[PDB]
Amino acid sequence: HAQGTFTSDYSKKLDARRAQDFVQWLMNT
Ligand SMILES: *C(=O)CC[C@H](NC(=O)CC[C@H](NC(=O)CCCCCCCCCCCCCCC)C(=O)O)C(=O)O
Repeated sequence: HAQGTFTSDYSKKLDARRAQDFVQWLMNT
């Protein structure tokens, strides 16, 4: 895999889009 959770920027586009709370994405769900 390549979650790209990181390079999701140089690959998809922007990363800080979720600001950073993304960490909660797979935690508070
Ligand atoms: C902008 O939104 C880009 C287009 C679109 N974006 C999204 O889907 C939003 C996030 C984006 N895509 C992902 O969700 C893909 C991430 C991989 C799936 C998650 C697996 C679990 C992650 C576990 C993290 C463990 C930490 C390891 C250390 C790095 C993105 O990835 O940013 C898009 O096309 O996806």
